[PDB]
Amino acid sequence: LGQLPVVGADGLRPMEQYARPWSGARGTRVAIVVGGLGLSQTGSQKAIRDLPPEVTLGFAASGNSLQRWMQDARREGHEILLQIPLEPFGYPGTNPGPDTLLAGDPAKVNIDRLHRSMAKITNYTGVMNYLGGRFLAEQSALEPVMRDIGKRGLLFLDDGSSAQSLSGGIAKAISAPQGFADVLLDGEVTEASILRKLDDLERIARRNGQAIGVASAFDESIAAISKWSREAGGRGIEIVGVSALV
Repeated sequence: LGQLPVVGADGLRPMEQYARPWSGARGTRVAIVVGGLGLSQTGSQKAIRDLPPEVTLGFAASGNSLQRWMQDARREGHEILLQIPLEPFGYPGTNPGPDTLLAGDPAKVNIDRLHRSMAKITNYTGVMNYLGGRFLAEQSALEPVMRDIGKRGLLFLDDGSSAQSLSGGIAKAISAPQGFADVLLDGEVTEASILRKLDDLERIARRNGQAIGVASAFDESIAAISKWSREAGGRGIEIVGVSALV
């Protein structure tokens, strides 16, 4: 903790070392990421209290008590991702914070910002974008970032909120482990909507063999996701960590 993730001398990657184990058996698999941990203290407490350990947790780099929520999550057995603030379209009106990676800045300034976020927690398998509408569409901005992440043995989860995102193509070009979320579960934060989106997730997972859903740690999201993930096994669905799928 306080250090940057690296591939070990033996070649072991963070994405292997901190992966949540799963059955290994054939069948439909689903990963669900609930992000935003560290932003609300009561919201983070509820997330840890209520979600089963199979739910992957995204930690906000700008969050507070990150070490506390890190230790609680890993104690319960959750796989963890680090959320990296990236430049949205509404910048600087919409500002995620001082460590936000910016499309126009040179590679070394963004890599320093990335490294500052990376050092705030440990034992995560990969990174995911927070926002990044502007950033993800810019090859010259995204490529050095994805190369740094890729070389440290981390996976990159793109939340899919930008259709113009270049992370899939860049990752193929550099051989980095990457995945797109299939479903945003809580674009509308109501019980009825989240249940419909969880049905979408199941449908896509059953057809493709696997799928990834993403949500934030809103009270309605936590309650709906906790209940659904606990009941998923009865319908031949194993909930696995993101690393198992990417």
